[PDB]
Amino acid sequence: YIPDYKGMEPIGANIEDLVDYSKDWLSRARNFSFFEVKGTAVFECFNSNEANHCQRYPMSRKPRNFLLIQCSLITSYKPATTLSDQIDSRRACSYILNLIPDTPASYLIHDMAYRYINLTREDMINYYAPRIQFKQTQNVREPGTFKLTSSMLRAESKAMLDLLNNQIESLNIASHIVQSESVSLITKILSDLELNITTVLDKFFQNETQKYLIDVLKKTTAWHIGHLIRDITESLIAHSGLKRSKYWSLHSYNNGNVILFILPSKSLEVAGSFIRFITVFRIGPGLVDKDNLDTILIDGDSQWGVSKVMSIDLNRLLALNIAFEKALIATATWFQYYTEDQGQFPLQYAIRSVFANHFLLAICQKMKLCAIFDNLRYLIPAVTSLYSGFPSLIEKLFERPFKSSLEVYIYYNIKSLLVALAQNNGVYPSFMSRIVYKHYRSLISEVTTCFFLFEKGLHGNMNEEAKIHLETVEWALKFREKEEKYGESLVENGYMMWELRANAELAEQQLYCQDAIELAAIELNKVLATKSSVVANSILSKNWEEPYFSQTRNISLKGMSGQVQEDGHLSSSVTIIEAIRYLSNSRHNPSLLKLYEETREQKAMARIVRKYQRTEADRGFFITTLPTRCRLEIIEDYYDAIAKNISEEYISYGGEKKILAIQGALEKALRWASGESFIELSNHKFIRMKRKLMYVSADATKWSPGDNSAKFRRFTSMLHNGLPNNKLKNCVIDALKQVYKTDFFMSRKLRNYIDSMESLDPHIKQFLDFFPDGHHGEVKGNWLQGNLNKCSSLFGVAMSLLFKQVWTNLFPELDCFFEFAHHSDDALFIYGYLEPVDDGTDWFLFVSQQIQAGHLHWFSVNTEMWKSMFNLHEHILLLGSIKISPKKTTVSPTNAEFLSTFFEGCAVSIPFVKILLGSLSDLPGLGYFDDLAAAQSRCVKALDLGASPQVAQLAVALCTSKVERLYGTAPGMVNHPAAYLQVKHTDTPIPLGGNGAMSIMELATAGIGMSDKNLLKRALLGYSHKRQKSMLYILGLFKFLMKLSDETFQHERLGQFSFIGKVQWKIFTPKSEFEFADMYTSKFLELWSSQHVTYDYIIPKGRDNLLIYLVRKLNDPSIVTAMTMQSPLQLRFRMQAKQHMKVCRLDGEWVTFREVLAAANSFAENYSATSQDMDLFQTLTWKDFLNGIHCDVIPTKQVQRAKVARTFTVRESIPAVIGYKFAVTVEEMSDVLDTAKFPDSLSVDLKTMKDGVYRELGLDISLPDVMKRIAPMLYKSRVVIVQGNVEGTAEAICRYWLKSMSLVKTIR
RNA sequence: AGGAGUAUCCACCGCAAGA
RNA sequence: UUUUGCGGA
RNA sequence: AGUCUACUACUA
RNA sequence: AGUAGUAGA
RNA sequence: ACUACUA
Ligand SMILES: [Mg+2]
Repeated sequence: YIPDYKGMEPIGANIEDLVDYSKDWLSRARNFSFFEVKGTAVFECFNSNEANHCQRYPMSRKPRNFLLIQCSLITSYKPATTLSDQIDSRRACSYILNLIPDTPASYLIHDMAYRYINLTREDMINYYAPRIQFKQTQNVREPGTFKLTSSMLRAESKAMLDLLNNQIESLNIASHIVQSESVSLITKILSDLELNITTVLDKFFQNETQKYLIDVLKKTTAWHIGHLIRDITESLIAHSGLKRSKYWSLHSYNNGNVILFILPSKSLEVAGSFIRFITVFRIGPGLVDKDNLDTILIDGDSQWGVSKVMSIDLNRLLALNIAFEKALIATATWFQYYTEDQGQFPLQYAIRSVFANHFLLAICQKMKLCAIFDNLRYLIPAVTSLYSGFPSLIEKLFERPFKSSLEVYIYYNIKSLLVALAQNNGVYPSFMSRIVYKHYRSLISEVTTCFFLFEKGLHGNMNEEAKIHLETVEWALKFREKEEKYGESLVENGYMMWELRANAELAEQQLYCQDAIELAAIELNKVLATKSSVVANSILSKNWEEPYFSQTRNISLKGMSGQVQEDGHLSSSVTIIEAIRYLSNSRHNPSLLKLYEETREQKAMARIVRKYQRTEADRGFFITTLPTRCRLEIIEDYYDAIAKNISEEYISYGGEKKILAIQGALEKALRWASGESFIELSNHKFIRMKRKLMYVSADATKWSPGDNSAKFRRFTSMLHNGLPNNKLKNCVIDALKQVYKTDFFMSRKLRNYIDSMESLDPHIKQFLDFFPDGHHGEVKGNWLQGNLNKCSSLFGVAMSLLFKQVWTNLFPELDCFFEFAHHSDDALFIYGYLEPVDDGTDWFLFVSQQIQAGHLHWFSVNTEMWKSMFNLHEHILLLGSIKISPKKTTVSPTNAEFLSTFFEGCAVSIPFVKILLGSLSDLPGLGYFDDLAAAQSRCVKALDLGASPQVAQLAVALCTSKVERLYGTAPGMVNHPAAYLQVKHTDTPIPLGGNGAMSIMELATAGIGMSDKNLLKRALLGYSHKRQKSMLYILGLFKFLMKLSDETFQHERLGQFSFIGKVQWKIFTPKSEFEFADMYTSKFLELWSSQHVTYDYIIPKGRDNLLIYLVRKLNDPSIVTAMTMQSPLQLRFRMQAKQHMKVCRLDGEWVTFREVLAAANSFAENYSATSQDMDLFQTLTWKDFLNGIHCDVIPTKQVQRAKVARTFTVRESIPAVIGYKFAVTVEEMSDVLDTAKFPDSLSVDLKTMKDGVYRELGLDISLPDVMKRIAPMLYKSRVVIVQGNVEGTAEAICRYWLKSMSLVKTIR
């Protein structure tokens, strides 16, 4: 039953009125929103901003720090070993007890070194001892720490403690003294970092990346200093645990030259913590800025630079731990981009310099530098394009205090690069090296690489927790000023065309023209009414009568907001928690429409929370309560069903199929430009006009904040759908009316922050005055970011189509190709303008005749008519309250940017660096296989977006190395299988500490799971043809794995579970600490799950069962883990605990991975072939193409061309038929028919499961336990960036990858 | 002494004894 | 308010 | 630490 | 289907 | 929660 709500009634809008208004608008002269990019213009902007910047911030004489960890290296760095640490620590204490301290941060260092050196032999055993092999000492109370009482500190040493436990300024960048001294300092640091310290791919990578990047880089001090900072950060991470951070610690590296004195500090496990330490080092080539050193002690002409007490956040500490890995990935990406750009291998100097710059950026994890880089990814598109908002973007570049010599150096390099880029409008000077590029894609990829070298969240704890609110507040106030000025009815119901003509200031953001909105809906209807039947089928497909809280979105773990608490703030709860609350407080499971009926009068409460980004300004997103979610879900379902049917709307596309859609749009764009347009004169003369394209990489200034939800109300009421009634349309209009006003709550952090201030600044006072109650405030028309993405995107497409119709009406003589692609706010406008093919004596005469006849709008179309189209569009969109951004919107004849992917003509390029640098993120500590599979599969995505197979293989190697280093499993560590097993590392099953198929092409095409099967087959052949001991040992290892699994295939093919082998780690998952977890006793959940086995695969559609199902979900250990607010260190500690601690299940007891490996070795030594286990192996046994392929290296330089995106069908409802298999009850049957897309043929797809399993594994899935095991394997098309010549089939992509194994060489 | 900043923030919590 | 000793984050 | 759009792994 | 990771708006 | 042969 769809309710009867108010339906808005047509205004009778006529395109004639809008085309007449557009004629009047284009008749006059319009100031272009953008400025032409000229070298003189950019240089003058830089000079004027330099002159003005001296007054912005108080002058700074002393530059602040830029290096989080300072250290120097003169000899090759051997990475730390426990023996080397203790030898180097003793040597370093002997070194630095000779020096004479002067500063308190030198006396503390000397007094901690003297304490450490006075630790007994027993102290040195527990020191550097694993936690399981550690004892209390009364001087070494933790594995890597030692006590240091104040009783053991000099008078000045305790003064350093007093400073720690007891006014923004900018360097004068206008002066040449600072721009010389700061650049000279970094040029000395970078040059020191550049100093040299005294499968098919495995071969190709060895000759290409290793000989030309990882080897060239291997000798530099940047490489060894990166290893030294890995070991420093490993010590700091080891010191940041809850119990180890209370005490001090001394560690040393590079034969005692580098010493790390980790002071007591708050454990990084808890938030708002910093790992305070002092690093002392002999002054030499490296990350040293002697102006920012605490001391430089002298002894025998030797300089010992004592660094300041550097407090480092957990995010920054983990950044510095992967600083070498991030720098190496960035340099490999730059290396590949250089190879594609110039066709030549980068020179040694260029690679060393770019690695030094990348490593300095990875070390200097500063939000100031991160912000400047964030502005440079906007500045480079601005100063490269034809017209852009480069003056305003450069103004943004100077709205920052340059407080450190790196920011001054980075700014100076930015200024030089931007001025040089504006000279040409190919050639593209590099930001990190001297070599100039040829493709803008390489430069933009380079600067995005620099930007992504800064980890997300490098912002202030509360400085940027407040800044998210102000951006929302002002537009919630600008709306109020707009409402007061225009009457609160013009703003909400919308102004008419005659009002706009009378005022002409109404064409402003947050104000929408009613006639324009209706006409945009009409132009969208011109497409919709063609497929009205499909539109109606799509709308009624959505979950309108299907129950709420049965869709995964309404029961997910994503946070939502509850109600206003007694404190007055908005309660921060989980989506599932609110689902369970409403289900408990209701006697039935409501549908979407019924829940909207019951929850339409509540207000759309909301709360904003920071999405921890790397942007200069953190973009916090809103969290909506349950009624707001149901309103927005009604609107988004309606406008996703409607939007899926039109092609110029892109948020409705699927993932990377948006890239294919925009690629096809651009292909048709240059297809139209491939021609000469003809204008028909009264004499019938055909003026020939050269068709040209202008790509506007449009960005919307404050799309969600500063818009009007009300524009959609007249949109929905006029957007036609094939539905007979207007019942659903009226419901959607009502929902849009209910999302007009929002209760914007500021976070508890911000409220306590403001409530902990002695005085309130005037701008803070203005910000707080927005909320009338201390916490709540009113937001009008500003639909929260991302909540109406579908609806707003479709509205933008409609307004662009309306402008297209208006332009067609205005100039029917000119055939102009028009292609708009709105995703949500990012948009790409291709405007086809007919430039006069000659000097234009005819064209100018024709335009003059048109103007004289009465078409005054033709003044606009003579010179550069694309400007006229963009102006008219920027206006039409403004009539729909859409402001194309003056800055971050760039027009260009050739280059375009959409969805953070850069197009050049027919070519596309997505920067895969983000995937590669993001592949070094946290891991699931499930186990060694789960962690190795996650690490190795994160780079396959990059291989798809453009990554070179080597650069992806190198990333896989780095990820695998990190994962091993957290799990032993490294050669010469503790859990290395080769120590206890009798096979090589490559010939070891992944569960038993195996690297597996490290090759990316196997992981890209086959999968990680197939490495165990690929091993089994590789064993089976060895035990089927040669009958050697190695493959028999491998089979014994696999059989031991199955013995651990305790699953039984019994008679060949006729058993209980399907297995390949696994190991069971001691996963400690606590009990749920949430409100709706004790409602039903866990025993009741046990009986309920054992009876209703169908619901393990389909969400129940009845409130009575759904309550029990959701209570069970709250008690799921994985779900409990996902909602306990853990930290990335406790995760790292948990992975590392699987090195020495009793974390593995062997037999019936918990043993270490050492003992599991030993038991596996014993079993595989004693294993004997039963001729039935071989039958099991045959069943358990895309890789055919990979093992049967070969390539020939032609002596010719590899050619590079346009890159496109193509689909990839690697493998040929899946989770609901199993529910029908166990469907025993009437309610379960109803739920399984509701969940199934086509319930009629359920058994038809069940018989395929019976036949498919019997064909492959020969198992009787009719048994309950058997079917549950085959479900995970039953459940298991991507989109890749290839070259233009490559075909869109599965094998062609692999052929291209094989051809791309080399980088400067050719492969046939 | 750091991190963050033309938004006041983080940089350790409790206990018992002694000065 | 400093320290010492004991625990927790 | 949200909404969509996905991709990749891993788990019943 | 659930989690983890990543990317885009 | 570490310190291996560290891609
Ligand atoms: Mg854009």
